[PDB]
Amino acid sequence: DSVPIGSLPPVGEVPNRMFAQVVRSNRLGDPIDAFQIEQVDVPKPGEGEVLVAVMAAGLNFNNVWAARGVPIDVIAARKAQGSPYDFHIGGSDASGIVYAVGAGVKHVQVGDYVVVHPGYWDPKAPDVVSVRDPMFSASAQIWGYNTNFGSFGQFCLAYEHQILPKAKHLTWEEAAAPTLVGTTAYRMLHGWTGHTVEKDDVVLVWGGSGGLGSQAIQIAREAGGIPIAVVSDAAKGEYCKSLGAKGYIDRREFNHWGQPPHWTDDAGQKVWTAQARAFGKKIWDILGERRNPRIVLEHPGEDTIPTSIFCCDTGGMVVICAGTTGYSAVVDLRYHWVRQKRLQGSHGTNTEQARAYNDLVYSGRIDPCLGEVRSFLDVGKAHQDMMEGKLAHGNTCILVGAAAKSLGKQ
Amino acid sequence: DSVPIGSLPPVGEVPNRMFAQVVRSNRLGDPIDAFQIEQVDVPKPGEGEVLVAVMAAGLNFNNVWAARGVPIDVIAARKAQGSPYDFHIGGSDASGIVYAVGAGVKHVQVGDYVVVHPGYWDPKAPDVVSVRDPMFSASAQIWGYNTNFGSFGQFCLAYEHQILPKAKHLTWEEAAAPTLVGTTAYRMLHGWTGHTVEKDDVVLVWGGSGGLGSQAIQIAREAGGIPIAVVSDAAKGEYCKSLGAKGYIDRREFNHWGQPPHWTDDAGQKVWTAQARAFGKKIWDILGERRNPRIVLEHPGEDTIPTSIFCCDTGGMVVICAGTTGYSAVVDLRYHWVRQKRLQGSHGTNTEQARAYNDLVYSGRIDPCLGEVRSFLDVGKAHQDMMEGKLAHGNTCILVGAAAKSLGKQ
Ligand code: NA
Repeated sequence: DSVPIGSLPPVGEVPNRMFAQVVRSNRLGDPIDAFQIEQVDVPKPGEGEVLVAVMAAGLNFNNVWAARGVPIDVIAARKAQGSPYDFHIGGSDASGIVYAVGAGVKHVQVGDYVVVHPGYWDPKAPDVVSVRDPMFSASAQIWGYNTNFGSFGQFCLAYEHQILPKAKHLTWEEAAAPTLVGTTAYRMLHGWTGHTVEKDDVVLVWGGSGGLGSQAIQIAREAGGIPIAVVSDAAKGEYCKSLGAKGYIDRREFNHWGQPPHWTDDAGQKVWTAQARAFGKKIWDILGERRNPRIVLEHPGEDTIPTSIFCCDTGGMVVICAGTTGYSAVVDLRYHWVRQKRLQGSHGTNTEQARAYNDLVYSGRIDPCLGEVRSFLDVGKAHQDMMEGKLAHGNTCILVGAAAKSLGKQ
Repeated sequence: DSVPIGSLPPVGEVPNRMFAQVVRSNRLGDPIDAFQIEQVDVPKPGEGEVLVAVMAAGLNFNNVWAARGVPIDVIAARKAQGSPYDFHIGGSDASGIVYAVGAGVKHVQVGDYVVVHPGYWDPKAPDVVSVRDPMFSASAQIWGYNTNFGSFGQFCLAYEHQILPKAKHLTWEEAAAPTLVGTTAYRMLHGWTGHTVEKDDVVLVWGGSGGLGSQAIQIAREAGGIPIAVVSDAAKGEYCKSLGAKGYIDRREFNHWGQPPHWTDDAGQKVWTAQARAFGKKIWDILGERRNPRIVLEHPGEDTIPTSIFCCDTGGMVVICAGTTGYSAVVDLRYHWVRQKRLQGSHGTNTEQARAYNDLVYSGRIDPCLGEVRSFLDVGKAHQDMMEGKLAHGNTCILVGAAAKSLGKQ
């Protein structure tokens, strides 16, 4: 039989059923309405799979998208691919304890204390065991968003390659907080040959105090880069400085955000460029010298890309993993072509990148930036809070199998 | 004093004055009006400079821009940087004979039969030591457009690093035809670590029958790539196949060209996607299999970039070296970010790339695609014809020091 939340059977004993915070197609909408607790069967691991008892789960805006069914209903998408399930168990971040392994799992063991990286693909696909990068495979996707059986169940299912050793000095909730956003940032900063962060490179980080940005600042700093954070208030600015940013830029000081004027609109271009230059000058002011960012860590998309493209150094890279302000990103070729800049899409993580990121966490070089811990019961409200901009600063987590806060250190 | 066009002094004897097809600021406008023949003082080569007697000169659209003063007048622009000259001698492609060398020239000698690559920068600038590539330096620019003393004078001036050995099996006019566009295309296809043409890569080449496109097709084929040419009519298409394109696509079959609808415009995006999809299927048809181009060789810019970004393979690169239809390039982040695509600006060439490209010419692996030969007297009319619909497929040249056609083979 199932067990209560905040408890588990003996290690390696798996119940038939589990509790999960579930979405169904018939209740898509706001998170408060779309999420409901249900009991479902615990899945059995197949070849190469690992069943993890979730001790804590991290929250992400991807769960707001899955709850709303925008841009897609994930359930309907998987049904079109042959899935029998009519529910979605999200959650893309977890810490916990391995409770079962399938055939061919020769490294990970029952009882291991682990975290889960989000880079999901079929380990047995031809393109995965060959092509450039497993994240380019046909099967590549984000665990717990594109896949079912994520961290909002008492037990989650992942492939072996997603399993990482849990940092010993972190609690369950601390360890559950950063991996999705941290590995995403790590691939962005270290994954694109020709434009990886080097010592003394200036790195412009949008949304510096958010989950992605706070990991990016730390990763850049550990690489010997000089991070500059863009933020929405002074407190967030000082938070970013405390994580290693040399300084911050307050976005509210500018009003040019959005799609730029067409290149033929001379009057509009004059006004837009004066704003962009002023933004660039604040970078110079923080550095104490006229240097441009070699790497720009993007994610706002439509409203910021024009500034990113403009400020990026000659021969530099704007790398982007979302479009939170919209997807119609205008690239002015008079900057992008003549000064030979790179606009790089980046998504997920491969295993080498995830392990390298996790090694920084494990060694105590990176802070997981846990802001806020909620109960399993509050997944819907917590994502409602997220959508309404109301979460405390910091990555947010829920307890699942953990009986209380501040457990799990070794 | 000066010698006639179609003649030279003995090798190494430099006259005081030379004929040139010159633009002046008081006559900017259409090429037919802007270019006029004048005599000017032959420049004295300074440190690191080489004076080349021009035997033939290649034509390029950059000369139409210079004639018009778009985006700026190059004469006024150089005067603001300290230049004394009130005239512009364009021409960014030359074959000829070295007639003089300045101080500190190491390898190039008087009498050498040469061609000139377009990658111009100050060899004694710090950054040309400390930037990652000399084309990223502050002084990096295009010879004969951004610089004076190009190939439309009887003698032209270049830095030593621009000098290449002229292919022995080519005439003066053949050898003068391809270097600007060929080296540009070489840098695009081989110069961007992470996304260089590999055996069996599909390569989509815009404007296939043009100078750049016809070199790109051949470069891609030499690297074991599979080129697909976009063209404006059937004959251009067949021309592209004879250079090694597996097949061609006629752009006039397609009414979606231009800036795309905004991402929130549902109905606009259905129609736009249907055409982009059909464009994609033409690729697959030519290939006989459902594969996407790993590399897209761009330059039309504004009107084609949405299609390029859409068709580009997961993890692939769209590389762009102009914006002939305009500069406001809209990148849909739903393709670009999620399928991890690269949009790479590229401009000019470094010396390693230029030599590698020229090696292909020298060894007879690449055709310079000489389409038409005109007289020095007709620079203005030839660029007028270029600006209008006229001029043949591939590359046009003029004779300068060569007394007649088909000379210069060794
Ligand atoms: Na020129």
